[PDB]
Amino acid sequence: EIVEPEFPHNAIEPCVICQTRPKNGCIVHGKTGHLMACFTCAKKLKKRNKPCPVCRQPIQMIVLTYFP
Amino acid sequence: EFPHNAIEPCVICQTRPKNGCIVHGKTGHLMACFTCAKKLKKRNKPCPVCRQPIQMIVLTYFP
Ligand SMILES: [Cl-]
Ligand SMILES: [Zn+2]
Ligand SMILES: [Zn+2]
Ligand SMILES: [Zn+2]
Ligand SMILES: [Zn+2]
Repeated sequence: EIVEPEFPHNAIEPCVICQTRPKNGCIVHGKTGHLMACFTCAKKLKKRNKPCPVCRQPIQMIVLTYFP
Repeated sequence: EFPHNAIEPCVICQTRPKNGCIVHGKTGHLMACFTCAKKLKKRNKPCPVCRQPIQMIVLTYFP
């Protein structure tokens, strides 16, 4: 029963799809977003009309996310 | 270069995790918590980092 912690300890782990690139492709649906994939992989999900893998909501857009 | 900055606390309040992504155009700057970022959007203040107008706040999760 893995509940995510308060702070995003896994933010530095690689994209869960390609397993090499940083998590910078935020999958946005409504006012929430799941950030577990890189921009390239997340764009491919939307291009191929696939839903967000985590919550299964339709993907409205991918936001290229920076962490300044 | 992986986002180690993402694990630091909200730049504005220093006590909450960075889950308020500030969207502008097709990009987002994630450095503030949702509460602080929403206060900025409600007051039509710009992104703290790049000072561009805020399109929306995305409540962000790291699953
Ligand atoms: Cl300001
Ligand atoms: Zn990827
Ligand atoms: Zn989702
Ligand atoms: Zn804050
Ligand atoms: Zn910005």
